[PDB]
Amino acid sequence: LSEQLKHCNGILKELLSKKHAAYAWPFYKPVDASALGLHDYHDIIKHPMDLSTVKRKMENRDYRDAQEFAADVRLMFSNCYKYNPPDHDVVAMARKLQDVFEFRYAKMPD
Ligand SMILES: COc1cc(C(=O)NC2CCN(C)CC2)ccc1Nc1ncc2c(n1)N(C1CCCC1)CC(F)(F)C(=O)N2C
Ligand SMILES: [Cl-]
Repeated sequence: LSEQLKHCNGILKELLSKKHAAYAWPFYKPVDASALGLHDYHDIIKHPMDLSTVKRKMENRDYRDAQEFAADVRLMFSNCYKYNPPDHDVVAMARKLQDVFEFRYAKMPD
C-alpha cells in the first residue's frame, strides 16, 4: 500500500475495532434486506456498501488511491441516510461513525 492507503487501512481497522462497536456494528456486513424485512431496500439503494466489502477491496488492492476508499465509506453512510428516517437510531449510529471517519480521514498525510 501507498502511504495514503496505509492511513486508510488504519482508519478501516479503527472503524472495525471494539472501541466503536456500539455504533459501528450495523455497518460490519452487507444489509441482508430479506432477513431484515426491508423488501424495498434494493429498489431504493442502487449501490450497497459495508465495511466488510471495503475490507475485502483493501485486501485485494482494489482501491488505487485514498479518494476511492473514501468514496466507498461515504457511500455506505449515504445509503443509511437515504433509506432510513433521519431520527432513527441507525442514522444516529451512522452519524457517529462518520464523525470518527471524517476527522481521521482529514489527518491524511500529504
Ligand atoms: C441482524 O442485524 C440487525 C438486527 C436487528 C434486530 O435484531 N432488531 C430488533 C429485533 C427484535 N429484538 C431482537 C430487538 C432488536 C436490527 C437491525 C439489524 N441489522 C442492520 N444492519 C444494517 C442496517 C440496519 N440494520 N437498519 C435497521 C434499521 C431498522 C430496521 C433495520 C436498516 C438498514 F436500512 F438496513 C440500514 O441502513 N442499516 C445500516
Ligand atoms: Cl467523496
